[PDB]
Amino acid sequence: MKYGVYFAYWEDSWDVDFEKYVRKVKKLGLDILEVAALGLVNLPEQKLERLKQLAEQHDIILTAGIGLPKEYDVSSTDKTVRRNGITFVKKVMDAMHQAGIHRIGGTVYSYWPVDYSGPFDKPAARKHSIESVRELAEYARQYNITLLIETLNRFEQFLLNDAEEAVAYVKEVNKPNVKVMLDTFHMNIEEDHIADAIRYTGDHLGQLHIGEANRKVPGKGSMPWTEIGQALKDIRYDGYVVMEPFVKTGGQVGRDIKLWRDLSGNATEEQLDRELAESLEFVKAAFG
Repeated sequence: MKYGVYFAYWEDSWDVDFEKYVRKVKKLGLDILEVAALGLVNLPEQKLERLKQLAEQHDIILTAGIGLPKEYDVSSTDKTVRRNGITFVKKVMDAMHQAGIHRIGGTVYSYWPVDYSGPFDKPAARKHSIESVRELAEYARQYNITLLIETLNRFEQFLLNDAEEAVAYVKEVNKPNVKVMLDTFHMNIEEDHIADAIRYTGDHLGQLHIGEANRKVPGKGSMPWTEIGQALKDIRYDGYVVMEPFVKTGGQVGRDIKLWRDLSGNATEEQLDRELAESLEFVKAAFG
């Protein structure tokens, strides 16, 4: 298994420089850095190449996270919006290729965060989503890119809220480079039992995001880490485990995560480094 962290752990916005995090993640003994697709898509070619070279130099695997905004809703019944979203994701994949990034995960199949103030049509959004994802899966092939379909809690999305819906959705898409991404934060809200959801997903599981129920670093909460560790052994998961802790309130990241109090005790960059190092040791012990 390979362990990583989302750069956003340390930041207040999605669109920042990533180069610093490649060295840092290697220093901390991690295998993977996950960066925001948003911070790649208009990055100059010079900087996409520099990022690729830094990852090679440090032997770090780079992955990309995305939440498509309303304007790029690939699940929209509005054809103009749908096509705008597809074009935007193709552009994201063009940039991914130059940075040497092969995996894109998150809400790449609809928009995030969902706005429930207006009405929606789950059935119609779903079939548009599947056709959009098949087309993006086909475009991805030329770059050996894999799409990771994130299962989200009801408050952030309406399409895929549990492992059952996500597995059914991905089976129907029926593409080898389209897999399910599970997330302890989201599973904690929607599943009867977190370990059983992982077991159910089995061969469909392309990536696991991990954090506590309130998105603190593993070890600070009551997530059943040993059971999760056992479930991953049960499906012989040899894939990527990416820590996705959010403990900072006030920024664009704070607002989109909806964190309205500090959970870091005003932790400095250095303090967040040490806690993540301890968290990683804890998770690896918990996973054997």
